[PDB]
Amino acid sequence: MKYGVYFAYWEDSWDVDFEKYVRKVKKLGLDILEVAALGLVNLPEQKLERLKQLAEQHDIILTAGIGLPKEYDVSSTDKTVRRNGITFVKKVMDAMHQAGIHRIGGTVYSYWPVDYSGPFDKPAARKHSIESVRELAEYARQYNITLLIETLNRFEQFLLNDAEEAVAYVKEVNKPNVKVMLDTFHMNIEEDHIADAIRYTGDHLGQLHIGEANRKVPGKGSMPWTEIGQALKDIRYDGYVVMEPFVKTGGQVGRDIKLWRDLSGNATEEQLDRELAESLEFVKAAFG
Repeated sequence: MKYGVYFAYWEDSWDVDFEKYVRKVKKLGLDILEVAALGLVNLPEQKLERLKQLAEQHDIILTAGIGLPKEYDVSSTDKTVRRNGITFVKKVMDAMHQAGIHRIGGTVYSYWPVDYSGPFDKPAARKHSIESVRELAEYARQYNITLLIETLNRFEQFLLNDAEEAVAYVKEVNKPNVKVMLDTFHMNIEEDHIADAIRYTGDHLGQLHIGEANRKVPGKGSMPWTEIGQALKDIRYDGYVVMEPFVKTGGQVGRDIKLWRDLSGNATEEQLDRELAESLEFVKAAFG
């Protein structure tokens, strides 16, 4: 298994420089850095190449996270919006290729965060989503890119809220480079039992995001880490485990995560480094 962290752990916005995090993640003994697709898509070619070279130099695997905004809703019944979203994701994949990034995960199949103030049509959004994802899966092939379909809690999305819906959705898409991404934060809200959801997903599981129920670093909460560790052994998961802790309130990241109090005790960059190092040791012990 390979362990990583989302750069956003340390930041207040999605669109920042990533180069610093490649060295840092290697220093901390991690295998993977996950960066925001948003911070790649208009990055100059010079900087996409520099990022690729830094990852090679440090032997770090780079992955990309995305939440498509309303304007790029690939699940929209509005054809103009749908096509705008597809074009935007193709552009994201063009940039991914130059940075040497092969995996894109998150809400790449609809928009995030969902706005429930207006009405929606789950059935119609779903079939548009599947056709959009098949087309993006086909475009991805030329770059050996894999799409990771994130299962989200009801408050952030309406399409895929549990492992059952996500597995059914991905089976129907029926593409080898389209897999399910599970997330302890989201599973904690929607599943009867977190370990059983992982077991159910089995061969469909392309990536696991991990954090506590309130998105603190593993070890600070009551997530059943040993059971999760056992479930991953049960499906012989040899894939990527990416820590996705959010403990900072006030920024664009704070607002989109909806964190309205500090959970870091005003932790400095250095303090967040040490806690993540301890968290990683804890998770690896918990996973054997």
